[PDB]
Amino acid sequence: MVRFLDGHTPAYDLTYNDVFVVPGRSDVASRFDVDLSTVDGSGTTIPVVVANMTAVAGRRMAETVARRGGIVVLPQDLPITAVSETVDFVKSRDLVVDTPVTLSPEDSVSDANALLHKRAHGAAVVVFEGRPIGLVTEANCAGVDRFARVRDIALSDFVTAPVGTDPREVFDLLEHAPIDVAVMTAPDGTLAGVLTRTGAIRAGIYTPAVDAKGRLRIAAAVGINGDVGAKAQALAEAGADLLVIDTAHGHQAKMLDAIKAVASLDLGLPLVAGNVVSAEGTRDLIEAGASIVKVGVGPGAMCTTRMMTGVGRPQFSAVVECAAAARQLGGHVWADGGVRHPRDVALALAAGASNVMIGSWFAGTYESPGDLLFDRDDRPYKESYGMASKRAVAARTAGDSSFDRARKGLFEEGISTSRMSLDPARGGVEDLLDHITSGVRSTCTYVGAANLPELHEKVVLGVQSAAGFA
Amino acid sequence: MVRFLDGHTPAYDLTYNDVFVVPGRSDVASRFDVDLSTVDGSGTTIPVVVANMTAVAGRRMAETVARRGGIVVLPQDLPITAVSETVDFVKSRDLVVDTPVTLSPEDSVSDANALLHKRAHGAAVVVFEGRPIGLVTEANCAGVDRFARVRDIALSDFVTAPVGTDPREVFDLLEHAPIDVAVMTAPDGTLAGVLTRTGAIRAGIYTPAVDAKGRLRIAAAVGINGDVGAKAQALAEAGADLLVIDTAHGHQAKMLDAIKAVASLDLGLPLVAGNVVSAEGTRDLIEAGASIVKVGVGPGAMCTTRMMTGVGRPQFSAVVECAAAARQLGGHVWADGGVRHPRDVALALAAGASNVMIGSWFAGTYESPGDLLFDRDDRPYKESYGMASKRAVAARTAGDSSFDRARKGLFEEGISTSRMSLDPARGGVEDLLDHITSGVRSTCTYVGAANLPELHEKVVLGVQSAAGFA
Amino acid sequence: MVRFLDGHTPAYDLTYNDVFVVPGRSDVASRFDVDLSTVDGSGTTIPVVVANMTAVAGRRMAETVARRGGIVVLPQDLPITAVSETVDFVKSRDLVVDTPVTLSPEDSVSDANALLHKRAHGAAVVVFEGRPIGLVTEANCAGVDRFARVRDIALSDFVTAPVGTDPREVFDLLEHAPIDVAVMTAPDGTLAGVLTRTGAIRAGIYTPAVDAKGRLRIAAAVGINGDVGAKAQALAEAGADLLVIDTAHGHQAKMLDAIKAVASLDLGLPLVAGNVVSAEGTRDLIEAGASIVKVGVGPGAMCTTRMMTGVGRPQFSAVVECAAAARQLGGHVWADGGVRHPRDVALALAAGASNVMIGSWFAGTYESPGDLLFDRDDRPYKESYGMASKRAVAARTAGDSSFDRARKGLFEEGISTSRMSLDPARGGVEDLLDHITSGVRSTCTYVGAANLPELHEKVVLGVQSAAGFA
Amino acid sequence: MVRFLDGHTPAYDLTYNDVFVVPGRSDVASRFDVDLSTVDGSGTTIPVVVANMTAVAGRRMAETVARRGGIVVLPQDLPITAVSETVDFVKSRDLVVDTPVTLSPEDSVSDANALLHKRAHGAAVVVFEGRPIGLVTEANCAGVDRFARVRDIALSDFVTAPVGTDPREVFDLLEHAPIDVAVMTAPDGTLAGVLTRTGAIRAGIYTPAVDAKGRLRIAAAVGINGDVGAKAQALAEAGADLLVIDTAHGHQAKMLDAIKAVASLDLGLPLVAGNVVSAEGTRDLIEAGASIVKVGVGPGAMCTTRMMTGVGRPQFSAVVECAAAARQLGGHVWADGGVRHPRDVALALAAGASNVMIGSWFAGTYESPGDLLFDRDDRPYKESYGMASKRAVAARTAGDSSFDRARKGLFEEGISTSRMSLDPARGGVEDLLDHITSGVRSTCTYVGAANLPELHEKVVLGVQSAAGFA
Repeated sequence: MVRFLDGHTPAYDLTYNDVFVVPGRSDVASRFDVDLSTVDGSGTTIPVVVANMTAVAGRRMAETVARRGGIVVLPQDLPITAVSETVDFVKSRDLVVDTPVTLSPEDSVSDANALLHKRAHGAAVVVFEGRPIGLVTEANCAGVDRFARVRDIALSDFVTAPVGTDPREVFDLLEHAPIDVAVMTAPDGTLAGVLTRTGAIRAGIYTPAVDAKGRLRIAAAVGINGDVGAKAQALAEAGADLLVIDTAHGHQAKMLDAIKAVASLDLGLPLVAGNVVSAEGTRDLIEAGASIVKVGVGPGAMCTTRMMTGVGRPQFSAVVECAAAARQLGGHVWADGGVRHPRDVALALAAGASNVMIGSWFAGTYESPGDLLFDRDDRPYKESYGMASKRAVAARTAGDSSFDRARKGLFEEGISTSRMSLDPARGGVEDLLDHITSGVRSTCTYVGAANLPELHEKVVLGVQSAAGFA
Repeated sequence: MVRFLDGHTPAYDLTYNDVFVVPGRSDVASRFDVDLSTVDGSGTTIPVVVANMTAVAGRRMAETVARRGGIVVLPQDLPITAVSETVDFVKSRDLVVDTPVTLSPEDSVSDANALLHKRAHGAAVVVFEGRPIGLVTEANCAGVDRFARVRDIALSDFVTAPVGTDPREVFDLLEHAPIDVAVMTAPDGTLAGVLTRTGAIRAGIYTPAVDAKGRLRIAAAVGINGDVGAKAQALAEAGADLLVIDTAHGHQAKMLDAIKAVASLDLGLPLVAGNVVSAEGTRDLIEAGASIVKVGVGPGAMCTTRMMTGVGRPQFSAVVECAAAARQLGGHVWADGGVRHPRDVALALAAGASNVMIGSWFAGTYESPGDLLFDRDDRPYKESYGMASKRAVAARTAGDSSFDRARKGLFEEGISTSRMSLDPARGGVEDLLDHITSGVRSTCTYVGAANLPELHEKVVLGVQSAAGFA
Repeated sequence: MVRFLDGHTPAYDLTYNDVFVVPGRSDVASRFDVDLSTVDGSGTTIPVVVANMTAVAGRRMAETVARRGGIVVLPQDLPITAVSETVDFVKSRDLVVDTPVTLSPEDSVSDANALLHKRAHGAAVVVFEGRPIGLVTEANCAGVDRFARVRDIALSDFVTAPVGTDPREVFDLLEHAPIDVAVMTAPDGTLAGVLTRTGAIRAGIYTPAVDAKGRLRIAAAVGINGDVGAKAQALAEAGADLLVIDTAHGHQAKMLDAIKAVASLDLGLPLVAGNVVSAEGTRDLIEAGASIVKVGVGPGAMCTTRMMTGVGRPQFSAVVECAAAARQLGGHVWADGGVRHPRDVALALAAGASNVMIGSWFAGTYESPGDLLFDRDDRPYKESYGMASKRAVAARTAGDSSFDRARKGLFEEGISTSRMSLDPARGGVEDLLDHITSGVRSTCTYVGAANLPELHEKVVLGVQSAAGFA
Repeated sequence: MVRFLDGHTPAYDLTYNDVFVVPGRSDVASRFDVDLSTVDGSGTTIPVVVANMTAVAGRRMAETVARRGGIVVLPQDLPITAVSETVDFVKSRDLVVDTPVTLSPEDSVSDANALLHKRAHGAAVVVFEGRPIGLVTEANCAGVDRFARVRDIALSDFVTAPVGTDPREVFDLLEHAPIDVAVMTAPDGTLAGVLTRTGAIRAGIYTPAVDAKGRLRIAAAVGINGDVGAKAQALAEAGADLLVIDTAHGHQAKMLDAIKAVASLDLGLPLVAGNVVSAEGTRDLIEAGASIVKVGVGPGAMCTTRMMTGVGRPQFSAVVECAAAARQLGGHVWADGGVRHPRDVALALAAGASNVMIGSWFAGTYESPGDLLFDRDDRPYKESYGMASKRAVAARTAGDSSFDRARKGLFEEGISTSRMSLDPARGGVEDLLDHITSGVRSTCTYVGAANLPELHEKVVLGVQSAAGFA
């Protein structure tokens, strides 16, 4: 139970802007002494979970996030064949070495430039008959003709190492190298992958989230319509480690029926359901058979949902109430409030959530499946909720005649596309993960907690007026 | 009675920004299962009522809103002959087929272009000896000389159908048509009207608001000065289905006298009176003989009325108090707070109002009586409270000498003209009605209410601080 | 005592933005039935008092405000000879006819143009041997050479009338006149003054504030330093009807001594003292012998005083407390909070103040003593707290050596000059008085009060959160 | 204990924007009757203390602030030799005459121009064989060739006086001088220093803060890592009058150990420790042996610390609680909230703090160690937290291998450089000190306190809503 300062008993619900953490006595000497592992059974070693948004949940996203201890949920409308392919690709990745962008010496320079932005490494490795022959950077290919080929651009001077060497040794090798990328190769000499100098440190900081067979974890979502049981069984057979039953309004008859149908199969996977913002809804979802309840409905005071309907709840009070209700029954809750700062993750963990769902914030990253765009000032940006609308209408395309599609489409708003600018200092999602984990670790050291359960047990909170925001 | 979360007992009055709806358990599968019909005796099938503003309350407005289940109140100062003409025109319209813009082949192309914007259809039908001969669109007439005529512009290729055919068939016919407008014709072959492809769906979604004789409903307002009884009797004889006695300050001796005078005639129509913001005023207006009390005085914290006088009340608390007071006596209340988002309509219905009055928001539509204007960036806009001031001074023109007109005009502010921009995606008022009804239906599904009485009975509300708006 | 809605008991002090008036039952048919006369013994017929600011308190200001029922306080540092001259000039004015700008036919056209802006009439009357010979307008003199004279510009076609004729007749005469100014002349035929067509109505609306001898009233301020008794006696002998002892911090030993010294003389005039924001200070000032207590210290949350020192109080709570304390002893209070909207005057009167002090708001008027300036966009503006600083340092100039002047001047901020733009529709102060009185009368009709005592006795107030300002 | 108005019991923590001071009865005739001396044993005569920030804590800063009664804390990472040199330089300065910028006649004019901005005097004195030969101003050197020398620019007409003359006489001598700088010289005729005409008044207003030997006071900071005892002993031997043990999070085991280690040496100096925001932390720090507790953690609602971690406390409530806790044990507290207006200093003193720490606000001054920069509009500005980052990484440079430096540097944000513009009217820090002391003295006169203890004993405070900030 979250403790509050004496006399702090507001007559209203609290947002993240209404509360602050009071520093306690702390024995935690450094941020590295803090263990961020979660206990909700999701197997993540960091509290960050990536939302099942088409503009965010890519295969590159899944690999990169799972390697650092997070987990990514695949969108519900992805075809089962694509789901199986993505799961196999993710579970075939290495736990330490990142999968690089690779190029044959015959591809156009323009295609190489376009593919260069698909990863945070900033350099591609040219491959010939399965062997690496040179590196190519942005500045190298940028100064050549539009119709030039890769062959006469790559430079053969690059650092290389066998797989399995100590990442500290890779860091030492790259100290004076002109390029921050070392190529790791199998003992057969075939291309195995690349390590960035920062990646060697990250491999020591972050523990990968792996299943019982030592492969990277991944999750998949299901809709509340159709044969939910068959879809859940198919996804479980495809190798998904966790299932999310997602709808805009949990705590309705269809969700209870879907949760019962999925639980009857006894797949043995953790089952996530949401969203709800009340203790009664959390109790109903847990009794129906869900193990984890996803929390959050119309969180913002000026969000689309609340401006359309007036329905919602401030995130902090909802998370507190739902976490208390779930812990009463031995369940766990996920915060799905639309995190935008590390403060939100820290406060959600303090309120009692076991994990935090991050959505459009990760859209503005290289590893997101969307293509890179440039503004008038050539600043890189990506469109959140852009082409993904097609997938939504795909769920309508399988439905009835165009008459019913237009009838259902009458009471629907236009696409809420958003310009997510990429941070030049934090273009890669690993930088955002570093930012968030740094904030959480600092919060734990301020409270004096060695782990998240201690953070929830020992935190003290106070309430501030709006006048401090003037 | 509206229920509030435990401990939510503020020491102040609440606006729409101070409250939110908490989702309950819901059996409502879809938004189409929700019945939006009102019980206040006004006969509307949607809670939307259009305010008696000269810049909004047109005959096109009345027809279009009444066809979709709303109702429009005519301004108080309209002459009785114009009132009778408008009532006859509205009650001669068809319940399904919309009245199109029509042109003879001899009118100038410029006049056709000017008239094209008077409806949301975007195309006019050329008529000769009562028969349709072709369609004309914006792009067709835009590419021709300023002095060209309609004759040599119209194209004879258009879809046509007899009146009374299934709107689904009209939708099917228009699927591959180059123009989204089908011409419906009487069996005699004379022009009967047009259906837009969206109109065919809307005719299945919305039930028209009709009187006992099956004609579209309309209402008219009366002032509190002069012979109120004679004016009310004249308007009732003209065929108005509902009477609104309107003044800026209800709960005064003149309003009580006027309500008594109108009720003494026993016209049998519902009688609306306002505005008041207190339970005592609602009780007085109901006891005087009013059936419906219109609520709202200086709603906004920075409105003209409150900046001039400091008089007003936040809309939510006023609506709650007045609705409780009226339901104690078996009356009903209308919310006249100046709706700007569907959230306001939903919250007004939750507070206990039976209907909602919408004013200047509908000014920026094609069907509004004002003429279209274009900004420097050629964006379409209309002037709210523009030429309508003349009508106001018309009430002064019938009065005393210019000396008294200037004396009374000394303590009066200038005209509060406003630039209401037209939404390119929602240029027609039917799009705004779709927006509002979508918001209300979503609110009902979130609460789990099949109808508005259930919405008022089952809603749960919470209070938020201002800090969430930072 | 101000009544509040049930449960409205805030744990903080209230500003004007925190409160609203709730409309009561009202028998007041029209705004003209409301009597705005004050009972504090100041003799004003409207609650407006003009602050003793050098940039505002001019002789034109005093005449124009006193004619409409207000009163103006002369600055404390004005020399006694100038005070006597201004008092004689004000008390020699006519109660109905305004003193016009007059020109001899030999003055330069440029000087005529410069003097034209000194009054709201917009036209000057050329005088020769004490007789009027023609009118001159802005547009007439604007189209002529920079060195032209008045003689060959004036037009002899103007409306004229004897003094004492009914203002309604003057209104009738001016109805079709090309110029809105009628020249009133004594029976000897000498120039007596002018009436603007609006002035004829204002003369029927507003009752002038006159002393026992039927001359216009005026007040003068004294400082708390030096021989306060001698200065007060000199000002009383000069004919000032009311004395204001003013300092930035009332409720200090020097103020008590000064009030005792002035009261010992038994001049028989009302005595104003301030400022204080506490009941204890009001009691002390009244017991010392003051009849009226001026209320307000650092009213704004971001004013200079509060940003410098953190000292102040919200205006509404201070006025309520001080008015209650003063009425306990039979005194009265003046609100000196820096009015900027008519809402502030209405709320100050509702809280219990008998009069309201208006300062820099009136600076942006023609009748203010400052000269007209024009921005880059040629918009007219005036500098509040501009040259007046000299007068302040004049109080330092009479003091000690330049060493002490610099020593005292070390702990002083720079001049807080402000750009007060003139409203094109309200360039004259009479328009601002009309605005304020219209707001107050509307408030009285909403409450249902025929006079200010009834307004204080019957008003009901509520409290709103800050969320309504989002 | 701070007293609050009746009924003011908020359910939240208060910032400086939430509270105001209510004027009491006051016998303090003038601001000069107020004694600003502190009782915390730091020996300052004004409550201003300068933070140990590299961008602020310079030797010029230390001299100028100590001469006016303040004190400056040297950064923790400054080498001990530089600390000793700075302490000797500060303790060799004169108590009245300021150390001028001096130039030999052979230096380039460009170097003279660059050095001219290092002091607020605005003029340099050319020295030859230890004797003054002329003055040089900005305008003089600005109109000459880029390669010109000082020799042929200096003007020999300057005012001179022997050291020890009455500052009033120096003021009199400078009254009609063309240059506001008088050169004070030893009886041997060698250059001793300069007095600005304002400095002569300031020398009478401000009493210098001096140790038992009559030399200017200075303080030095220590880190919580390494051998804290050895560093403290070295700094005490170097002549530092006060020691500050500083870390971002006080109330942790390492701080308790460091305080115990420093107190065991029994150096006899006052010991400052922070930061904490709770009474428990203050009690722990005092019991460990600290004499003064520095208060403030994440003060702003949108500061970097709170946006990263959600950890902090509003400054007012924290200062009140910590001051009460410390006075219970006979300690004192310093407010380290990031002062930006004199209101903050006054409110911190009212809450119960004995001194106030001022940081980046003083960065935008001539005496700050940073170099002057000019914006596009040639406005002078300085970079707060610019090159100082190097010093931080210097603490990392002495550490482990580059691997550990990068590992620790992963969880660190970029430099928070800020553009601190220099006020043209307040370019020198003495002007800012005058501003702050004027605000504090005005607060004391409003409360009616002759000294800071009376200010804390007699102040009355009220609480305001956020609505006043609209």
